[PDB]
Amino acid sequence: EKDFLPLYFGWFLTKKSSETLRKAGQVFLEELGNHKAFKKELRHFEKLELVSYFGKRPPGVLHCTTKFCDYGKAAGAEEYAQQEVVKRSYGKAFKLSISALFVTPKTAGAQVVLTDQELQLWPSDLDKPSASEGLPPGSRAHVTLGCAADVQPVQTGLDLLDILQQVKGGSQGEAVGELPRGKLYSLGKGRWMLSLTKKMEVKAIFTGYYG
Ligand SMILES: Nc1ncnc2c1ncn2[C@@H]1O[C@H](CO)[C@@H](O)[C@H]1OP(=O)(O)S
Ligand SMILES: [Cl-]
Repeated sequence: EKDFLPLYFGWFLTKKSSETLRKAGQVFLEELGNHKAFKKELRHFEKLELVSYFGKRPPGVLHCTTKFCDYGKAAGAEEYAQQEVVKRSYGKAFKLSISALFVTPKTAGAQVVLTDQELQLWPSDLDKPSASEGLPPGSRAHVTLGCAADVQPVQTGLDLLDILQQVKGGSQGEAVGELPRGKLYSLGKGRWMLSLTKKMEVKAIFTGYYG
């Protein structure tokens, strides 16, 4: 008999923070979908309700996933789960810093900027890691807000990596506009980023989800 691991580890936002971020995300999607610059790109295909477009949303509490384990069937699962830092941090409260919200034609999410301590909990063996894309470790860290109907797991992280590639190289450009919470950037190809004037800090508990 082998101990059967979680579906995935991550930081699970407290009820309060989760609700707070969920609303922020919804307002962002509502505001963005109504923004002149977005509609203009959109009509470059009327008005699209982004909340409906990104219809597959996390049903339970929002979270920032570290290692997907699939109960042990995922590669590197047992190795990740038996890490000292993971055991020590299990059930521990953290604050996750959210610096931006983004959308693409596939996903809507929040960019997480992990601390070095929290970075110790970040998987060392992701299938498509930041390092493979010239970005610092843990840059893929995120809270998914919503996904298009046929968008599979993990896409949100990949999408963030791609967006962070656009800002790194400089493709950020001038803000095309501004929403109450910050400056809005068009990265082209349906990619949009709201750079928060004030970083959002969410309380979350690091633990394992079993489904
Ligand atoms: N390879 C993967 N397969 C499934 N989920 C993954 C994988 N990698 C990371 N995840 C994450 O595990 C959670 C539940 O699936 C989700 O949060 C996945 O990432 P998300 O961007 O939120 S869709
Ligand atoms: Cl990464």
